[PDB]
Amino acid sequence: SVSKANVPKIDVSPLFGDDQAAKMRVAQQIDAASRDTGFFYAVNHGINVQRLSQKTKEFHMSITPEEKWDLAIRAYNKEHQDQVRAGYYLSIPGKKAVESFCYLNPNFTPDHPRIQAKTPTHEVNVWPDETKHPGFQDFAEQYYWDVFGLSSALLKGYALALGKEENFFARHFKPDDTLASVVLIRYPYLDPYPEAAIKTAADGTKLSFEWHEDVSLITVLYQSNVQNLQVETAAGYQDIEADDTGYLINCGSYMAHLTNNYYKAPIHRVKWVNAERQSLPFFVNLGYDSVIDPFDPREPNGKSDREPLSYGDYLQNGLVSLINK
Ligand SMILES: CC(C)[C@@H](NC(=O)[C@H](CCS)NC(=O)CCC[C@H](N)C(=O)O)C(=O)O
Ligand SMILES: [Fe+3]
Repeated sequence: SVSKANVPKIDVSPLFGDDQAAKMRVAQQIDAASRDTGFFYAVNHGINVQRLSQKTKEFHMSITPEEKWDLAIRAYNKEHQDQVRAGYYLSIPGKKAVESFCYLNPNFTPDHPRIQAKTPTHEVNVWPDETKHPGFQDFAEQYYWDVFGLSSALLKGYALALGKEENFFARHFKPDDTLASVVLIRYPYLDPYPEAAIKTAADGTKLSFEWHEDVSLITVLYQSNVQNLQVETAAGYQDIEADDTGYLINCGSYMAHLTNNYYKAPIHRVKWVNAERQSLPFFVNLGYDSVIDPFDPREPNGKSDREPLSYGDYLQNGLVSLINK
């Protein structure tokens, strides 16, 4: 059977402060994890994840079929042609077990210049009725900002890890324009669990989601304490232990591009588990026009033979391709 992946726990609390040497020692740990399996748990992160999980559970267990149609993305509801990313992603009982709710930057309001321009990947969030879900929109928008703050701190650590000044990524990660998304994913318990909703890997492993690299700079994930993720390493697929106190962090393919695969986007997949659980990723995206020149921390002159790629181009192309795969 399957070995346990090396997923260290890194105390990231110095990244919120002003002790520079202590931040360097965190950066080394991020470097090491990023060069090894590509995953680590951020601990001492400051976020109230238990309240996050409670508020999200109160949403998932009270939303009704009627509300799901009314919030649905265009893949499920042809009336909602402006909803490509943000909204409800329905289950299909008997066929597709997972369901989810995605929201974007709360600053993408009707008056935002990118919303006025109808720029791809920018949308105005949709929310359920306040009287049916009291406090949920306020909680969810505040969560966005709480995990944005953690993510900014982690990006300082990645920058220092790569030999850069600490604002190297974070200067492109701004409240007014970030393309970052939160997804509130419900994986259900079902008896019987329909086989059509279970995928099978080439090695026989039963899956809910097939192998992929993330479409992100980094991914900052809170999950229930139910083991399910696997990472491909040179030793094969290895189990990522659960830890519902920490945030599980990994690089996405934009980081791999920027660093010339020095920090790889690890390939991972989601095992099928018949359990009622949550998976709450924050996909750390930059702004639409953000471009960082690619570099290589293994080469003496730092030069890379990769071409600069705007984050908007990356993200549009990536979200489609992941849907296709
Ligand atoms: C680990 C993976 C299997 C898990 N989260 C992801 O990495 C996957 C990748 C393809 S679904 N999720 C997604 O990328 C979908 C949400 C993106 C969101 N709609 C956005 O546009 O910002 C998932 O969707 O199950
Ligand atoms: Fe993923």
